[PDB]
Amino acid sequence: SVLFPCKYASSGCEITLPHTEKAEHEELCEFRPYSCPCPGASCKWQGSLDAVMPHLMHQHKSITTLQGEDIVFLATDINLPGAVDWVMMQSCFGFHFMLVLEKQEKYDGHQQFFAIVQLIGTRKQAENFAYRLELNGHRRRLTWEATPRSIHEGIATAIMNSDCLVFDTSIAQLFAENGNLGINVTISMC
Amino acid sequence: SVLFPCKYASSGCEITLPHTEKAEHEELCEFRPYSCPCPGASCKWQGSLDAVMPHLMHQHKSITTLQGEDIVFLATDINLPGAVDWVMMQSCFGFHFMLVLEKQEKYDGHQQFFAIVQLIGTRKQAENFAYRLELNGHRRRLTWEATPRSIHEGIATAIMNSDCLVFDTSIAQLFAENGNLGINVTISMC
Ligand SMILES: [Zn+2]
Ligand SMILES: [Zn+2]
Ligand SMILES: [Zn+2]
Ligand SMILES: [Zn+2]
Ligand SMILES: [Zn+2]
Ligand SMILES: [Zn+2]
Repeated sequence: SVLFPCKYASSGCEITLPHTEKAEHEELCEFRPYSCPCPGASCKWQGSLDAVMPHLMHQHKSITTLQGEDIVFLATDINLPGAVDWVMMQSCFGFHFMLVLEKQEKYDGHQQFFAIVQLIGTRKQAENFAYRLELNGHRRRLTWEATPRSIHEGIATAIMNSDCLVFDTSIAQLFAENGNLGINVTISMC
Repeated sequence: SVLFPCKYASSGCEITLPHTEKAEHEELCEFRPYSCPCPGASCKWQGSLDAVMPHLMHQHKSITTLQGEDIVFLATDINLPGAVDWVMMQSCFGFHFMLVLEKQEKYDGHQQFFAIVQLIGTRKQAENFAYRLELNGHRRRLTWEATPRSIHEGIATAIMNSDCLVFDTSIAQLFAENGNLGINVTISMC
């Protein structure tokens, strides 16, 4: 009956729990310092939820932004050497959703593409939405529907487990035109 | 004049025309002998369009036949070290559509899956349909929609170019249950 751990009370975590449920509570605690949602270990920034957007606008380059729950993101030069990440912020339902398209080079001889959507918010908040990604081509269509992850959790684990849209260089050429790739992104509430 | 003969003219094409252009007509000839539409290169059977189905029933008992334009194919034992092909025949709209799921590692160590549907008929008849493949899971869906290939063309090219549904062991892990994988297959007339 002794409540004591939780290393986040300082950040406003007015909660006290037993030592048996410490390790688990912390990983998914609400008051755990959010990391920079941008792909890449380049930005070491850390801070609170409400500090995220400001961090992205002021201390990061100009990211493309689109209004609406149904839009089309154009990832240009998907073949360009050096290209590895495409980021776009989607504003709808009073929230901001980050779309990330990552191109990873694999040792076994191929280049994979990972597209996923992250909500600039909490896990319980993310659970209320659903996103759909579409690659539309001539008489062809590749679609991925799933629940957006919260930036708290990150995109890394999901990408590691292929829990997102996964395609590759060859699939990307099938849908691309003039070296550019259009990705339909649709977000909806449950 | 001196008209170049079609090698398949014996079957039923009195359409004898010069080499130059018309020689390319053979590739799209309505009377070319059809090879066995089964995955791989093992079976050397040859024959007319009207003989394909009886051949599959006679030589390939491992085919799972099903009725309807909206079915669910259950590919059992996807993780097994010996699984490589899963074939299912779908009968609808007066035709037969062959679903093939191939497990192959183009890249070393990386097991990938290729799912595609081919019509037992001419490519022109194929042009009149469209198919949809779905991997349905808990709060997630992977869908592929495209035009079915004609058995005359084959599968080899689509798979090499990734013009079909492409996933791997990891992605399968998100959908499979009890070692089995359910694939929704819907066929519709254009
Ligand atoms: Zn806490
Ligand atoms: Zn940052
Ligand atoms: Zn086009
Ligand atoms: Zn001919
Ligand atoms: Zn055969
Ligand atoms: Zn690989």
